[PDB]
Amino acid sequence: KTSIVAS
Repeated sequence: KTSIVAS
């Protein structure tokens, strides 16, 4: 699965 970026 794809990482979630920092927001």
